[PDB]
Amino acid sequence: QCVKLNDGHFMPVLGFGTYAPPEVPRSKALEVTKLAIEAGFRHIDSAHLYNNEEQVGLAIRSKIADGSVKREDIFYTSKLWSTFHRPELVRPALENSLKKAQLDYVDLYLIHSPMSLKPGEELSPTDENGKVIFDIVDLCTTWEAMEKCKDAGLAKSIGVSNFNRRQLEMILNKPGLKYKPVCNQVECHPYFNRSKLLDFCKSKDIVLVAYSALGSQRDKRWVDPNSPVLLEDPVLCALAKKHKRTPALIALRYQLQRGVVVLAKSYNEQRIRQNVQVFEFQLTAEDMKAIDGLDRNLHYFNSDSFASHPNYPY
Ligand SMILES: NC(=O)c1ccc[n+]([C@@H]2O[C@H](COP(=O)([O-])OP(=O)(O)OC[C@H]3O[C@@H](n4cnc5c(N)ncnc54)[C@H](OP(=O)(O)O)[C@@H]3O)[C@@H](O)[C@H]2O)c1
Ligand SMILES: COc1cccc(NC(=O)c2ccccc2OCc2c(C)noc2C)c1
Repeated sequence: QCVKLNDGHFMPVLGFGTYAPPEVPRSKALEVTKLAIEAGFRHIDSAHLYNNEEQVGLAIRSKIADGSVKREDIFYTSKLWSTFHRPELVRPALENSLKKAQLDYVDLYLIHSPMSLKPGEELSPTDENGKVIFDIVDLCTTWEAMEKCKDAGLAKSIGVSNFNRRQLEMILNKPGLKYKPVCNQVECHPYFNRSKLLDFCKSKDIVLVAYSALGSQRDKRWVDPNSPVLLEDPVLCALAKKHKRTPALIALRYQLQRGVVVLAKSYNEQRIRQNVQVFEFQLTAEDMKAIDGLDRNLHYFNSDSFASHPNYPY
């Protein structure tokens, strides 16, 4: 069950989110990625930021060795972190990711964020006052380096993440653009449904990939605890009983029926296996409008620190 991208490649519409907080041991990412493939996941979403690409790569490698899957069956995504936006840093960053995951190519390589940060191996460079150090980079030059990564065959497709309409247009209107972004991976859920950005992306044949589709991990570092818990929403819960499903399954099915590729993170075997049941049932057009009405313009990631960044997408 895939969507054809604007470069001709195919992307499975349900993806496994691999991020876990640093308090979760790295061995779990290896275990649960195997479980995800066992359950039927084929789209696997990782990033240099996540400090798990070696474990995710080991799991893919293990499921190829036991004959469960072939490399051609797995859609693996990595992401260029914001400290490597400068063009000369892009290809070595991808090559590092490939070496850690022990893969010859990624199916998808993304610009993780438009907010460039100070170049270096430090993921969160902070000044003497503990403030994240920004960098200024022409993201069109970053994209040019991404296009060369596709030409070199190190990435089958290239796309962006956390871009707004204006930043997307910056790429689409770039003189001599060779490859359009195949996708824009953004926070998207019934409380933040991105209908405006989704309509724009559809008009440009760019796939919207939804993260925090299940309402985020509510990490204490970025999520206000008083924010609403998505999966406790009464409309989601009432729809779950109607269909004899779970609120999470409603949230995932919501995205599939509106043309959105949806990610789902779980480090729990039974919830991993439950999430692939999204293909078993179907919401009515009335159910969809009911979920459409839940929009709160609530993004679970906030930071007034990044609000000052020139490229802050919100
Ligand atoms: N490009 C970006 O900037 C960006 C940002 C954030 C995330 N992402 C990616 O998107 C992926 C998912 O987003 P997310 O990290 O915010 O997590 P999420 O998909 O919104 O899931 C949130 C929580 O829901 C739980 N869950 C999973 N299945 C469930 C089910 N059937 N019933 C009840 N609860 C369930 C999970 O807890 P359990 O683990 O206990 O099951 C999970 O922690 C991430 O892993 C990451 O790959 C990308
Ligand atoms: C070095 O640390 C940085 C620097 C910048 C941004 C972040 N972002 C986050 O911590 C984060 C945490 C949880 C969910 C989503 C998150 O960010 C999504 C996002 C948006 C929107 N724009 O860029 C990104 C990335 C972390």
